Amino acid sequence: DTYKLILNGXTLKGETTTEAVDAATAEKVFKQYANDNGVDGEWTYDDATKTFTVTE
Repeated sequence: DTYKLILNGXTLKGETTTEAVDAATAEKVFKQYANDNGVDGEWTYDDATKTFTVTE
C-alpha cells in the first residue's frame, strides 16, 4: 500500500511517499529518510490514512 510522510523542518517542508508491505516497514524507510535529510523531532502516525508526519 501507499504510505505518506509529511516533513516540516521549519524553513524546509515537503511530502514523500513509499510503497510498503506494512506500516512498520514504511516507518523504517521514512525514519531513515528524515535522518538523511536533517529533519529530527516529533513523530505522528495516522493508520487510517497511512500518513506519518515528522516535525523538527
